[PDB]
Order: sequence, then structure tokens, then C-alpha cells
Amino acid sequence: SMNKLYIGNLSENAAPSDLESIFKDAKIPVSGPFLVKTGYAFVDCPDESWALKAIEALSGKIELHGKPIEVEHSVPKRQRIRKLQIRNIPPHLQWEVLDSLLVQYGVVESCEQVNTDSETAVVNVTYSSKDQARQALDKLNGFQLENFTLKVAYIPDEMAAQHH
Repeated sequence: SMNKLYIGNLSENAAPSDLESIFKDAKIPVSGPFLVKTGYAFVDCPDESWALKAIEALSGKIELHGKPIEVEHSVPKRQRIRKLQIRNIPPHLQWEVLDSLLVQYGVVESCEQVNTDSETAVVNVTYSSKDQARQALDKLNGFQLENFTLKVAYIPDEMAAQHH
């Protein structure tokens, strides 16, 4: 389940109470405690919708101790394989325009729309191979389209962990 968050760019002094109050102010529930390590932390949300809301509302938008926090899906490196999430897509963008970008990097096995309360769209894309998704991530994250900057990140690909 995509309810697990990684929180990055934290100060050395950051404490759970600091993150608790950020999530409370954003009206986002968590389903367990904040685990604060050295410059980063982990927390779970009750479901995938809340995890996405936390990313969209908090990442790069809230500062703690003078540093803007980063909030992302927590994905172990060995689960960064075929699957990506693309956020901040222009609301009216024709799906052929998006497809014309995606296929420059590989074969799209699937592209699923995700529910979100933002005006911008979110899709989960599965490429055929790890090399294709890695190139798409590098080329599409930060790409500017119709006055919107696309944000692209890995999501877990648990079933391909041993695929060749």
C-alpha cells in the first residue's frame, strides 16, 4: 500500500512534535508515529489518498527550522523498478499529449488516473523495464508543460523485484 511517507531535508534538531504540528495544521491524519532519523523521517498515513494529500500539500511548501521539507512516497531502492507517479499535470491536458511524452522513453504497460482534490491531474505509469522508467524519471521530472512543472517520482514495484 502507498500510505508510507519519507520526509526529507530536516534539520538536525527536528523532533516528532515539530512534524506532528505540521501535519495537524495541514489537516492530515497519520496512522502511526513519526520515526525521526538524521535529517529525514518516516510516517504512515491511514490510506493512499491521505499520503498523496500530504505530498501535494507539504512537499517544498512548509519550512521547519528554516529548511523547506520534502515529502515523498517511501520506496526502497530495490522497489524502484517500472512504476512512476506523475503529478502536477495540467488539468485539461489531452491524454495523447501526455502519451507522446511517455513513449519517448519506453513502452507504457499502463497509465492509470488517480483521484485527487487538486485541479491538476495525477497518473501512475508502468513502463516495461527498469531502464525505461529510470530514463523517464530523469527526463520528465521538472519538465515544463503549459505553465506547469511536472513532478515525477518512483512508487513501489513490489512484484518486479526479481524480474530480469
